Amino acid sequence: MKASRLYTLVLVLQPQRVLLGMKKRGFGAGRWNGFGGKVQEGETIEDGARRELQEESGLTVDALHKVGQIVFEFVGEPELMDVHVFCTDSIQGTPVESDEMRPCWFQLDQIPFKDMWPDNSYWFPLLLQKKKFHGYFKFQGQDTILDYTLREVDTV
Ligand SMILES: Nc1[nH]c(=O)nc2c1ncn2[C@H]1C[C@H](O)[C@@H](COP(=O)(O)OP(=O)(O)OP(=O)(O)O)O1
Ligand code: NA
Ligand code: NA
Repeated sequence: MKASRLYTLVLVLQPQRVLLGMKKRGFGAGRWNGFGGKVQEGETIEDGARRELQEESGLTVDALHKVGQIVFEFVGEPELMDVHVFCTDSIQGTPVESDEMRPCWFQLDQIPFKDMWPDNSYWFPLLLQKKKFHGYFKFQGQDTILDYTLREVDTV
């Protein structure tokens, strides 16, 4: 197969709203996304998710809940992105804007799907229903899905 690199993604989901971060600079600026990044050597995936949430947004949490796993493949990139998806509802601190990311709350009837990664339209709804999932999405560039699979699972 291909090799994969481990990433995290954290959705701060409360009963009526979700916190997302807008990419401010670089390629892909303007898109809203959960918080996360590459897992580092030595840490568990969950601890890496907590670390990235704090580094990116300022927020801390005692614990996260794992809700999904999604593999992303990009045309022209040999390495797969293996993204472990977590959900907070409980959080310490206020979110902080950085030079790279602007955080913003959205009501759950105003989820900004058109300005999110296209895959989020498929798996976000499961997350809102408190379901767990496994997914795979192959992209041409940033906007076009060529193939995907999505399945609800009982155990992630
Ligand atoms: N199709 C997609 N759908 C989605 O919802 N999140 C995606 C995505 N593609 C990438 N991401 C998320 C996964 C992860 O949280 C982040 C990508 O990680 P980054 O490259 O930002 O990692 P790092 O911040 O560790 O990188 P460095 O700045 O080089 O350290 O974007
Ligand atoms: Na990141
Ligand atoms: Na990182």
